[PDB]
Amino acid sequence: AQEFITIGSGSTTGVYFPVATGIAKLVNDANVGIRANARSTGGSVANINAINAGEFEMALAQNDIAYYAYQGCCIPAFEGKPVKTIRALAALYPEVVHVVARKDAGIRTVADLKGKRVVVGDVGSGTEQNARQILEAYGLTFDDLGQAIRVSASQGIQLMQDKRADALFYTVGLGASAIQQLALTTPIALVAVDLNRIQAIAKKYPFYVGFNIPGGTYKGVDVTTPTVAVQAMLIASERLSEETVYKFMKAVFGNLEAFKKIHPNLERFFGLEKAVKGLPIPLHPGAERFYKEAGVL
Ligand SMILES: N[C@@H](CCC(=O)O)C(=O)O
Repeated sequence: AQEFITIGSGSTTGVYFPVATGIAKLVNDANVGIRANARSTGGSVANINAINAGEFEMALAQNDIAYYAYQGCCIPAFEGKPVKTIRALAALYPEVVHVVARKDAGIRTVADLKGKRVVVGDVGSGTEQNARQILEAYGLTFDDLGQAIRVSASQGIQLMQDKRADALFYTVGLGASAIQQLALTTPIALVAVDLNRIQAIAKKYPFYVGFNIPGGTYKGVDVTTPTVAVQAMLIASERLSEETVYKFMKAVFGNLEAFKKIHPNLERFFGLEKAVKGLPIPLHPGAERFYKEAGVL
């Protein structure tokens, strides 16, 4: 318990939080000199800013946001100043853009969001970035919305449940508690996001891939949902030593069975081979060593 590691995540009812919490517990149980804890946050942007500032040693973040940060481009949060202090540890699972709408709000498509009260994501979230890009693909801006609300997942579904919001965006792994919870109490529907419309701007944002949310994933949503997704990644500060990261990797990913128990998305989508597939930023030296020894690299 000599070296402290705080892992930035997201809303407590998202997927980043339980994954980070599980990862922290697993590394702590390994007794390798690391004392880890997860911290709820606004998401990808907030997490990357925290790692750069030296506040967090690790964090979960979307591959697209990590790329923009490392390159100092593409989104207002990082344009003009690259964040070269972040390194990738592993690609984890697909993060799907969920566009949730109350059935009584007159919303069947993204275009219908015009004049509506929409939760666009949390402050410092990756979700907000995707929402802004997707809305533009449909000819809209936050100003065209009735209200552009930035709150946590728990606050967001509360607004939806009390009818103070009409729709909500959430770039998150399938099965997020926040969405499951909302589906059980409120009549909701998932709005589609056309990949082709997105493809029209794929040159600016190349990380989107087509993704179908299986019918029955959430209560009351029995039809499949055609949308888009990016990739969740575990990242770390370049400042962490190779030895520390290497020990961490063996304690967390070295125990694959234990790791997959952390969340259904890991059991369903995680694999060491895919963990190093199409990474947007450089792997941390400690992770490279782990993957080389595992035969993955
Ligand atoms: N990818 C989302 C967070 C999703 C989650 O918390 O599971 C974001 O960066 O805003």
